[PDB]
Amino acid sequence: GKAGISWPAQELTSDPIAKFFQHGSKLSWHWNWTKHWKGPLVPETSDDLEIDAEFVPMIWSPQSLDDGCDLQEGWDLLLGFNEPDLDASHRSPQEAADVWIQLAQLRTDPDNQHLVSPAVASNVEWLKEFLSLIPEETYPTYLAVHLYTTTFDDFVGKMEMYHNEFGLPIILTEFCMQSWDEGVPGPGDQQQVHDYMGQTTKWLDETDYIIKYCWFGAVRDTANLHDVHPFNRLMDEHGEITPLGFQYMYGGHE
Ligand SMILES: [K+]
Repeated sequence: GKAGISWPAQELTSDPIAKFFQHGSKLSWHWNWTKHWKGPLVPETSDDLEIDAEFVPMIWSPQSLDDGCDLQEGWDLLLGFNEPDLDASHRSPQEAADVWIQLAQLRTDPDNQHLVSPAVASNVEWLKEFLSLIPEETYPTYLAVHLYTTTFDDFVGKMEMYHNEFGLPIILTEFCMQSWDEGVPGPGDQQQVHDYMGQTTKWLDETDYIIKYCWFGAVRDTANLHDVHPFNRLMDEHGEITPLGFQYMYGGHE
């Protein structure tokens, strides 16, 4: 399946997400905005924790390349900088393109490793300029996308814009039922979020240029929602899977 889990490294331990990949789960991957899920970057994770799923590391910002920590061994995909367009660690497209040359060196085994673009918060021009400035031999295979909207029609139009603008297959690393437009109201009730997840996951499973996707909302601490509506939660304050989490983990849609 295409469906993954995001987990904030602010939680300090990867243990709580093991239960998303238990008997019957349809979820196939996970990421955490950083290099590894067991190690100094998630330092409280139990030594013996096993997560039977693909981990996708991220180079969060230019500084992460110099942090002296290692990428999760055996990675297949590497994600570029998180929301470098936001004032995320803010860079110009040229500052990002220069650091990209150093990041792209991590692809030492190019038959079994592929690079994914930086994901912008919103600035499509930022990403167009970035991709035009990097050397062609470093061009990412996949586009990373963050899409926060509240209606299925708007979701599909924006996904189609990213596909049409950039012409790469897509890894949707962050989505849920939330608009950062302030004239756009957040979900009215919990049911609307179940409905949104059903519609979006069916469309994403049926669209061949969607390689992977990842709902935003597996967290324990409310702080780690970053003002996302708590109706988007896949996990509660105690580390237990919510009804929305159950829907997601068992395939999102019939
Ligand atoms: K690999």
